[PDB]
Amino acid sequence: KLNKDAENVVKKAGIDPNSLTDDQIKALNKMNFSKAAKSGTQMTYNDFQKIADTLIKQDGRYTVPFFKASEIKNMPAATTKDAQTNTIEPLDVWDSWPVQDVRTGQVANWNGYQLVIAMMGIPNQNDNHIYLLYNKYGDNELSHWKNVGPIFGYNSTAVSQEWSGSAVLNSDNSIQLFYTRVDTSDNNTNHQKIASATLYLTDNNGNVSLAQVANDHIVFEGDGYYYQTYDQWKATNKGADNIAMRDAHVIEDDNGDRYLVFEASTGLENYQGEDQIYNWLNYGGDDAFNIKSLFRILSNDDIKSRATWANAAIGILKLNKDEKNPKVAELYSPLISAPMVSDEIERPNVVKLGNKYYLFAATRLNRGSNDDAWMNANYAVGDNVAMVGYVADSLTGSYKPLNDSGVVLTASVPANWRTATYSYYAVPVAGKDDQVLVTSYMTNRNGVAGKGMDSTWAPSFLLQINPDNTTTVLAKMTNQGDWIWDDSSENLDMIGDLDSAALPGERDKPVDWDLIG
Ligand SMILES: [Ca+2]
Ligand SMILES: [Ca+2]
Ligand SMILES: [Ca+2]
Repeated sequence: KLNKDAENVVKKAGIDPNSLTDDQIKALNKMNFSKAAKSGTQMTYNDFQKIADTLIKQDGRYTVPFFKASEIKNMPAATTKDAQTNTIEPLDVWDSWPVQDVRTGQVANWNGYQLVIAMMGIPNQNDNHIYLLYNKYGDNELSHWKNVGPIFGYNSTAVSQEWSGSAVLNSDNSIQLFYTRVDTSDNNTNHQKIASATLYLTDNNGNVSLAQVANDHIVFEGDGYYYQTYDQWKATNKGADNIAMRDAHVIEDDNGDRYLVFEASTGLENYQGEDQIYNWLNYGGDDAFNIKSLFRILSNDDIKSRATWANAAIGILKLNKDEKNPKVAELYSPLISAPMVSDEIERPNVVKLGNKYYLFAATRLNRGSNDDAWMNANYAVGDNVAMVGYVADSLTGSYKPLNDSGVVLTASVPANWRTATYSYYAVPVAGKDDQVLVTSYMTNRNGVAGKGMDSTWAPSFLLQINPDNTTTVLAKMTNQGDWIWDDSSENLDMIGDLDSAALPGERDKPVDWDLIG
């Protein structure tokens, strides 16, 4: 027998109570219909489903543009002396970020150079380290980039790794780097910590060198209430829980505060668990959608499991005033969270446009709980990646999803093609308040697209940011690896179509199942 709340929602859904099984009835009687939202905004089960639906539709407003596949090359600077082996090798290059102006997010001009920090490593090896690259500011040629080498030096190992973050210019023209320090000494686990160091560079006759790395230290690795700690994860992980404490994005607000916006999972404030399946807030559709979703969740062990472990978070904390030796001043509740919905939302990024703050992130939809949604994405397109987006009136204020569901970009080609992309990272555009340039890496790692095909820098493309909290992808593309949009940067030749996006035979190529899930 249904309680009265369960009975209310069943009738509003326009389904007959007698058609419900005993297992279904007892599920509805567990439902918690009155949990007050924690601070911030959730990607709900309905939001996730709409994002995937939009991806399946391949609507030109949100689809990542087709890139002309003939044009795609390995990045010369990704052939470099490897941080671990100490030998010159052609490396995968993936997650990358430019040094930016801490206030505006514009790509910084350091003594006439643009500077990018990048994850690189040998395909099919555990080789995760970051490298500093440079080129003349405004230069548009992939091949003019040069690799200064690994920030943390040669003779490195997989026991201590560097994953992604951000970088800005300090007031004295040194660089403050935020990155992910990963310690794998505890049984090879990816123990992630947000770290920071100051980089001192020098410039001699067209060459930029890394003179010194100072003040390298851990900033934050979770508190337990707002964000999940390594100990918490380890306490309950049997192989189904993600661990995330990474991808820290530094930005300074109008009030002179530096913040980190970062990737994590929620803590005890609103923790993962089987109870989240029974928190009505997490669903976010009408009654009929919500009930159908509950029943689907319960009918599949995988989905139930995923829902039980899902609690991705985009966090924020305020740093203290020391530019070069940052520590946490205040922790806040996540800006965005996805309890029940996804256990992985990465590369959070904030861009200020006018008086608004746009929060973007990359995600692979196959890390969400709704297996039907992401498998349908894979079936329709051959990939499940997206960029999501929100907007707020202040850096810490309430973020509202863009384009209804939060969808911003959707995958347009199969994951194992040369022109597949991930790790979308938007950079503002000089003298434009309604556009950002979307950068990404191209070709998925570890040789999945074929012989000699390394992860490289994608051509970048403009995304228009509209005043009504929507976005529109524009048919404006650059060369590979362009971080700076201007009137010199357009290269319309790079834009492909559904056909030219593919090398010969890729349309009929066998799917890489491990890759797409
Ligand atoms: Ca060294
Ligand atoms: Ca989790
Ligand atoms: Ca450019």
